[PDB]
Parts: sequence; C-alpha cells; structure tokens
Amino acid sequence: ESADLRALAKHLYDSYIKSFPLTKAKARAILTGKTTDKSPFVIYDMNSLMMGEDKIKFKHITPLQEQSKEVAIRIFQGCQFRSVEAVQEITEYAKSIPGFVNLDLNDQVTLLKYGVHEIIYTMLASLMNKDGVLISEGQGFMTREFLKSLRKPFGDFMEPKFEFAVKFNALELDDSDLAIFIAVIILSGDRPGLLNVKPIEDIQDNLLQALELQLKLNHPESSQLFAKLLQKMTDLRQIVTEHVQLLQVIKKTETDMSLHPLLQEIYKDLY
Amino acid sequence: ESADLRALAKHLYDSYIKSFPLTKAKARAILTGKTTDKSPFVIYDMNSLMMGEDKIKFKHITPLQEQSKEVAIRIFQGCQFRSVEAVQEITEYAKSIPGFVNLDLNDQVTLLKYGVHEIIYTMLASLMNKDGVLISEGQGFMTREFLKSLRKPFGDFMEPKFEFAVKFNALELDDSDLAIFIAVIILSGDRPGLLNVKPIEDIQDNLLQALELQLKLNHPESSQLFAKLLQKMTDLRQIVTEHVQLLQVIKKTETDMSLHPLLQEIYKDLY
Ligand SMILES: CCCc1c(OCCCOc2ccc3c(ccn3CC(=O)O)c2)ccc2c(C(F)(F)F)noc12
Ligand SMILES: CCCc1c(OCCCOc2ccc3c(ccn3CC(=O)O)c2)ccc2c(C(F)(F)F)noc12
Repeated sequence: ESADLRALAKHLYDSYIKSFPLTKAKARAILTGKTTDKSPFVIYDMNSLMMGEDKIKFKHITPLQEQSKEVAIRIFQGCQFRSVEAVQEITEYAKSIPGFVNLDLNDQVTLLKYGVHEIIYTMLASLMNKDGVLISEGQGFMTREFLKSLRKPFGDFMEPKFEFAVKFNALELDDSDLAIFIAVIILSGDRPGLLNVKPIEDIQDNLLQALELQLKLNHPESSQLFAKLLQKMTDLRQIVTEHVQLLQVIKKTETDMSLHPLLQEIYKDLY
Repeated sequence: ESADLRALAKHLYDSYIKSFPLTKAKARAILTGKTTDKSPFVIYDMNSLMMGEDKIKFKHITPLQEQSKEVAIRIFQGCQFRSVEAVQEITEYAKSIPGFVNLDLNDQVTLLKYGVHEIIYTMLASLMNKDGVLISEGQGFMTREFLKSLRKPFGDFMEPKFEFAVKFNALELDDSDLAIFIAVIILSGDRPGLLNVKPIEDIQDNLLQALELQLKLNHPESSQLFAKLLQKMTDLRQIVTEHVQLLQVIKKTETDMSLHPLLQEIYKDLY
C-alpha cells in the first residue's frame, strides 16, 4: 500500500537523521560553502597534514587515539576509528528498521557483519567529490591526490572509494532516498550463514517497494533511477572484496598492525 | 469538549492495537482459560525450560539464543532481546501520539530513551498474573516461582516486576485506558536534557485530560482512579531506578558481556 510505504519512508528518514550526525545535506552545504559556521581545513600534502593534526589549539582533541607512527599508518588508524564509529551509528539505525529486531538474533549479527562496510562506503560518498573527502565531523577536507599518493598499499585502500563516489553521486540521491537504500542493503538474504532467509527477503521486498515509490516521487524526471541505484549494489560488493584483499596485503608489508577489536570481529571469516 | 477528548482516546486506542500485537484482553484470556485450545507451554523449572526452549526450535531455528551457557544468564539475555523488541513497538506507537513527531528531534529521542522502561514494566503487567508471565507473544508461560529461583543476582531482578504487576493489575485497567496512560508517560517534561519543555507539557496536559475523562467514563464506580493511577508512577520510577541500579552490579560482576546494542547505549544519566 502507498500510504504504508510512505510511512515507512518517513520513518526510516527520521531514525536516519537521529542516527547519523553528518548527513549529506549538511556535508553538501560545507563542501559547497553554502553553510556558514566554519570553513574546512584542507589537507593536501605532508606539511598541511602536520598543521592539520596539530591544528589542535582552539579545537580540542577528538576521541580518537593520538599517534606515534608514520603518515600512511596514522591515516589507516584514523580510517579505523572513524569506521568503528560508523558501525556504531549503523547498528543503531538498523534497530529502527521494521522487522529487523524480530529476526533470529544470529541473523541480526550476520546482516550487520556483511552489510556494514557496504553502508560505510555508500554514506562515505555523501562526504566526497572528485577532489577529496570531509573528515573530522566536517571540520577538514583531505584531498584525493594526497590520499592516493600514500606509500604503496595504503593508497589503494582509498582511490577505489572515490571512483565509486563520483559515479554514485551522479545519481543525485538525498538523505530521504539514502535512508531507504541503506535499509535495502542491510536486509540482504544472500549473506553467508543466514539461518532464516525468507523473513529477511520479505522485509527487503517491502523496502524495495518503498524505495521505488520514493525514487519516483522525489525524482520524477530521473529515468530508471531505481534500477541504476540497485546496480551500484555490485560496485559496493567489489569495494569490500577488494578492501578485504588489500587487508591481506597489509598483513605482509606492515609490522604489528592489528585492527580494532570490533573491526576484527567483522572481518573474521569475511568474503 | 468531551467529544474531542473521546476522539483522541479512540485514536490512541486504535494506534495502540496496531502497535502492540498481544493486548491485555488477549493476554488475560490466555492467563485464564477462554477459548481453551492452545494453552501455552509452561516453563516452571530448568528441565521444562530446556524442554520448551528446544521446543520452540524443535520446529525450526528462531529462538533468542540456545543452550550453551548458564541458564540464569540465558534467561536474562532473552529479557534483553525482548526488551529491544518492545522498544521498537513503543517507538512506533509514540509516532501516533498527536504532537510527538512535531517535537524537536532531539527531544523525541530523549523522551523515548527515558520513557521506554516505565512503559515496558507497565505493559508487562498485562501479561502477568500473581503466578507468572506470558512469553514469546503468548506462546509460553514462565512461572514467577522459577524466575525467583535463579541464582542470587538474577532472581531478585525479576521479582520486583511481579510485585509491581499485582498491585497495578488491581486497578483493573483495560486496553483503552492503558493506551492513554502510556501516552501520558512518554510525554513527560521532566526528562533530563529536554530542549523545549513547554510544548511537551502542553501535549501532556491534553492527554491527562483525555485519560481522566476516559477513566471517569469507563470506571464510574472506581473512586479517584485517575489520582491512584498517577500515583503508581512513583512506584514505576522507583522500579526503574532499582532495575538500573541492579544493572550496575551486573555490569561490574559478571562473565557474559554479549548484549544488545540498544539498552546499553540508551542508558545515559539514567537514574
Ligand atoms: C570511513 C573512513 C573515511 C576516511 C577517509 O576516506 C577515504 C576512503 C577510506 O577508505 C577506508 C575506509 C575504512 C578503512 C580504511 C582502512 C581501514 N579501514 C577500516 C575498515 O576497513 O573497517 C579505508 C579518508 C581519511 C579519513 C580519516 C583521517 F585519516 F583523515 F583521519 N578518517 O576517516 C577517513
Ligand atoms: C521484558 C522481559 C520479559 C521476560 C520475563 O519477565 C520477567 C520480568 C522481566 O523483567 C525484566 C525486564 C527487562 C529486562 C530484564 C532483564 C534485562 N532486561 C532488559 C532491560 O530492561 O534492560 C528483566 C521473563 C522471561 C523472559 C524471556 C525468556 F527468557 F523466557 F525468553 N523473554 O522475556 C522475558
């Protein structure tokens, strides 16, 4: 039913605004300059990075760890911290998705374990453009060129996400759209080790309907926007697999690395 | 006018029926012996428990967790699992209380965050009699005696809710009464961190009027039920402070640390 599907859309959007501090609308305002409260410090090379990290004078020290390593590894650690925080926000949002908490508790973990990074790259695009990405709660902007030039492996962890973002952002989705798309990703019946597949697919079918209606009602001039959005779901999967492999590379080229206890669990036995 | 207050009550009752599948009328019929045809499985001890635990799995894999830990901890974890489910139902009901979704987003989160526990205990009384509580949407019935027999910490974690349900159920409230009372509790202007108190009080004032007329009409012979009902909140606030306080001890003296990413994160400045 339309009325129902519209209510679900409205619901997902609300918990989305509640679960994710930096939305696309806000990210865009900062990137476009439209907003007015604090222009982002730009990090595009080694000297601006030092000044950006030590910029800590009027801006206190983020909850993330300090440092005592090289640049590449220090960015890797910042990506981990930030990624761990995202996971906490996505889990909170996942709980508001009608049906999700009613699922077998093991499948709730499985859908989270496999859909988390897919969601992190999808939403990370909201903070990107072809020249860089907003960091530190929209406080800074690290250029694509800088991140791409990091010694060997580290650089390849970044560029892929950018090529994805540039194509994903051409779809022009907004928060209300993304709120439903994210939910479609989490309720994926094809995740490895799911015990009760059908109940999860029935919910996804419902969200898929809500998403289609949402796309037709918010972008009436965008032909097949629904299909082209679902296609990007394959791009996401490639990002994660690629990422998982570069993680294997890093185990051979770096010394004591070790990921955060929460990220280690997600990657334990991951495709 | 009465008519508007009565129309609000009916709106609240209808939303309530949609948000909460197992109503008091339904539960009381099961707790008694109406339409004798599906007497729930009664768990009255450890053997019966495990006998019915794998009985709601003997069919298929969809419990809350299975045998592989201390029974007391496993029952405590099932309570958490169900608690997170109830939160989602309460949230959905909240959205139907006139005025709620128009409040500041942050305040909504805050009202729910502190109100849910008071609501969960209030509503659990509908599923209890002096001797036990209906579980798994009325599929099971676990005896208060058994809940009480759980080792020291866990046992006295359950009994206070039974002590509260007996005294509460003596007020003889029905679903149409409870729908309004629930709404009154959610719209409490004294929760910590509320940004706009005035509007929350204005809404609650209209609900207090609705609840009072409802009680005056539905229970004419129950002298001052309205006042006695408001007074029960002091007992609920107390029950919550106890439960929260007892949660401290549990967090400070236990092994199993695998919980639901809701209640935990939810607790903040929570008395
Ligand atoms: C979600 C990370 C987004 C991100 C950036 O996005 C670029 C693409 C990031 O791709 C990732 C995402 C997650 C990552 C890594 C490396 C490890 N992880 C953690 C994980 O795999 O869960 C790389 C770039 C820089 C930062 C920083 C900074 F280092 F500046 F503090 N924090 O977060 C960044
Ligand atoms: C809402 C709990 C209701 C309840 C029961 O009610 C007894 C009183 C429950 O009191 C509570 C209420 C909330 C609770 C706990 C323990 C943790 N929580 C979550 C929380 O409030 O933080 C205990 C008893 C057993 C179960 C089970 C079973 F273990 F059988 F699967 N599921 O749910 C039960």
